[PDB]
Amino acid sequence: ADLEDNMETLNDNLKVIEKADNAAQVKDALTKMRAAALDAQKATPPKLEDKSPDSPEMWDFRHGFDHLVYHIDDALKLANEGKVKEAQAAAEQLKCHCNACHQKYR
Ligand code: HEC
Ligand SMILES: [Cu+2]
Repeated sequence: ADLEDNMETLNDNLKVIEKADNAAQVKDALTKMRAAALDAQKATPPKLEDKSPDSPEMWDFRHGFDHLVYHIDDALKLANEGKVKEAQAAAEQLKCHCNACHQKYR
C-alpha cells in the first residue's frame, strides 16, 4: 500500500485501541499497525524523494518504523497477557514518535 494509506491505517487503529473494551481488540488493532508500519517503511516519503536511498535521512526514516514496531511489540505482549489498560497505555507511547517523524519528514 502507499504511504498515505498506511498512515491512515496507523491512525485509525490507534483510535480503535483507545476505545477498546478488551485486550484482544487491542491486539487485533496492533497487528494491523505492525503490518502498516513495515509497509510504510518501504516507501520513500515525498520530502526525501531527492535524497540518496542510502542517505542518513532515509535510514533515520526507516529506523523510525523499527522503533514504532518496538512499541507495538511491547503493547502486543501486554495485550496477549489480557492486560487491557496496560496495553492501551503502552500504545500511547507511540504518539510522540508519530509526531517526531512528521516534524522531520512530513
Ligand atoms: C516516519 C518514521 C513516520 C512515522 C513513525 C509515522 N508517520 Fe505518519 N506520516 C509520515 C510521513 C512522511 C507522512 C506524509 C505522507 C505524505 O505522502 O505526505 C505521514 C502522514 C501521516 C498522516 C496523514 C495521512 C495522509 O493522508 O497524508 C497521518 C494521519 C499519519 N501520518 C499518522 C501517523 C500515526 C498515527 C503514526 C504513529 C502511530 C505515524 N503517522 C507515524 C511518516 C511517519
Ligand atoms: Cu520510544
